[PDB]
Amino acid sequence: SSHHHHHHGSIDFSNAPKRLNNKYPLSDQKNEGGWVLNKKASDEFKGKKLNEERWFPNNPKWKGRQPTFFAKENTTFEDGCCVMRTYKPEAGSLPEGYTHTAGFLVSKELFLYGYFEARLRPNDSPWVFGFWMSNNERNWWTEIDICENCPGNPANRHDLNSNVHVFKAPADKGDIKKHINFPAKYYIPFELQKDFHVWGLDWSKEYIRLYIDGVLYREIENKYWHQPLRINLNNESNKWFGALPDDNNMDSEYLIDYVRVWYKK
Ligand SMILES: [Ca+2]
Repeated sequence: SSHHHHHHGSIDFSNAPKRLNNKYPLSDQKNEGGWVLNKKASDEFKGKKLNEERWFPNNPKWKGRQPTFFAKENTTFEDGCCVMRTYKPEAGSLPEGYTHTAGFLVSKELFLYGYFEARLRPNDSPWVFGFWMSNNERNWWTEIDICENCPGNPANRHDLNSNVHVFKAPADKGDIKKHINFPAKYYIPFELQKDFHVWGLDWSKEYIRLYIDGVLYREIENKYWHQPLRINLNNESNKWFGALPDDNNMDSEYLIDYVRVWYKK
């Protein structure tokens, strides 16, 4: 697989949609899609505390990819953002194989189709930042990686990654016995970590459509992704991105301004 090197194309932002309102998707500000805001699941992240009726404060099903262990204390709320930090606790404090901590939130709600959007300021540190959706339930396990990137590794500053996975699917839902995925990366003309950007997903029975700052950059025929999914926000380690801890570069912040969810009227 060539996706460590291959930019399929570049993404042009000269005609990118202007922000007109905070009521509809950035890629559809005039609401041609007939969207309705999901007020249960959407979060503007105001205040100083997690809404723990809406979110789990860590990941109950995954401790983390070594060497980074998900912890509740790494996620705080400041100036209208969820803020995720990375720490190195004292030696011996974490379970075997783990040396650093990162934050993780999982939605208590499950979703099937709709528009999903998050405004994100990446951490400038060698941890992947993630806004993605997944579910592992009754031997059906699928995942949509709206945003899985690590510009905090300077070699990756101009990459925009995307992927979708089927880890397993029963006979009547795709019949997948071996993990399959479909990664694709694109060139972006700015360094991803410098500013907030808006990731969008228009997920329908027919297509997965992915948007960056309102610009469509990938379309996927929706063959397999018909399973309800939870929303995940987190930092993690991943050797593939060169996303391994750096004790001299771990003081950055992953900022989530909002998560917005819409359904069809
Ligand atoms: Ca906010």
